[PDB]
Amino acid sequence: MNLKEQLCFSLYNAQRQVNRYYSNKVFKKYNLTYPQFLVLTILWDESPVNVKKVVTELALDTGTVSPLLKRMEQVDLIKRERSEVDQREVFIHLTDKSETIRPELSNASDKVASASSLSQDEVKELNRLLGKVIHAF
Amino acid sequence: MNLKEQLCFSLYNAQRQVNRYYSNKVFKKYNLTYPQFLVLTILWDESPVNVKKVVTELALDTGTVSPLLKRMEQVDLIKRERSEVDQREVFIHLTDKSETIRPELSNASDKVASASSLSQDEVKELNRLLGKVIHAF
Repeated sequence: MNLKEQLCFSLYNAQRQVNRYYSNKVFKKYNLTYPQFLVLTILWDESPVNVKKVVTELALDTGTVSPLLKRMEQVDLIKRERSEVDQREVFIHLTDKSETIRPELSNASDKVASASSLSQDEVKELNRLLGKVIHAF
Repeated sequence: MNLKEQLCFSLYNAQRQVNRYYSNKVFKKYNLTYPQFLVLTILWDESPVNVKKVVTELALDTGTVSPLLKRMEQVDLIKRERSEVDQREVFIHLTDKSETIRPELSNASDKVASASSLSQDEVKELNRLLGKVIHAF
């Protein structure tokens, strides 16, 4: 069969590739992991943010979020803060270390698009199709 | 910003989702992992195959293949065979256990496409765009 025609292989590999790249080009210089990277991405866009947003923007399950963020805190990448008004609410803050990394990975979703000869219309459609895959369940 | 517009998030999540689904719907019934699944996918299409093909169809690095296949062997999912003609050549065979799973996951790349309301043309383009992302480096 044609595996280029196999979405299962296409998705797996696309992501796999993009992670591979970044893992070498940057992640190691700072000891990051793709998801951690995504979190910072969210934080670089929004100074302090509610943990619930991280859980939303990523395929996070129960008690998978808390751990991830705990690790990032241990490594001074983010600072967590629990509300005094409702103690089950938690916010996330950028740290200076994570503020530093900003210039290196903030442009990411495009270093990609450019390195993939993807047009403005193509990217919009890719994200569109991927969207369908995402909510597909 | 719009994260739906963020390829980085789109790719990550798409795959993440598709794996999530299958991990629950099937993988557990047999104790599989996405890549292992991909390998079987290749084997279901080709009775015995050269390990080099697995390394090719997946983003496999050095000594990442050997381990993966070793595990699959330990669990009677595949049977490895080393050539007597050139001892660094190795072939992979389906086992009865893995032959059994065939009906459950052989259709996969489409259970997906269908569950994602993706047309024949859309799928072709998704795979196409993803292709660009893949060789993007």
